[PDB]
Amino acid sequence: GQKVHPNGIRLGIVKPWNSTWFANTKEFADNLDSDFKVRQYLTKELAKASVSRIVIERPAKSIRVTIHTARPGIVIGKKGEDVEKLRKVVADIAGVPAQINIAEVRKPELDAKLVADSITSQLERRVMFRRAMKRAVQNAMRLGAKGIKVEVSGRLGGAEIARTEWYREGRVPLHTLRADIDYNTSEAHTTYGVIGVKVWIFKGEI
RNA sequence: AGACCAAUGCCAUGUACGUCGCACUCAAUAGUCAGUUUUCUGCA
Repeated sequence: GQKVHPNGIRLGIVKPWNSTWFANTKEFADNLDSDFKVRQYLTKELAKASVSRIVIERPAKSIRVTIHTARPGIVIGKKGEDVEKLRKVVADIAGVPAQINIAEVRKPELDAKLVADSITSQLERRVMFRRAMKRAVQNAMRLGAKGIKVEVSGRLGGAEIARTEWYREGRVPLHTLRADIDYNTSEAHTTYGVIGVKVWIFKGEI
């Protein structure tokens, strides 16, 4: 087990943080756990909506949750009853007056959360993994994407030993720190157990 | 160059490699008949 998380080593360099509140030591743990609850809830209740990121920020006793998603229409719905329902329950969880926004992730096959969730969904619909991976690399390289690597792992095809079998195309410069590597990871709970899907997407060199 | 260095339970090893798709709507040509009599009308 030996590679650094390629989001974490780029946190001040190119990648931003998904939480951008300041807090002293008295409320740092409380704000942090409140963020675990709103991302847990808001991740479970938008499983069909293809959600990429949820960014929390707290401007002066009020949360401001931004849902980067690929299907904004299914998040908002017929006149946005679903949004006001979500800020009602996020205001229930965080205990502050909640705002909520939706940022449309166009080009959803270049986002690693959406790619890993895609391949994970296909693996738990019992399709063969080489199609899922290989289709994901092809259609991601089709639109921009100066590199992509996907990597499934663990008891693939229902075996009794676990393999990995990664694929990559293009250039994925993972030790370069100015590389805009969009990396994310999902787990596929199949009837044989968990299958881990990692995906790195190299977008640009700065 | 050219001292000395002995041995290393029992098994089965594997899953596993067989491939795809697209579409679409605009125009001619119902019905309308007739219209007193003439005439100067700048000039070189």
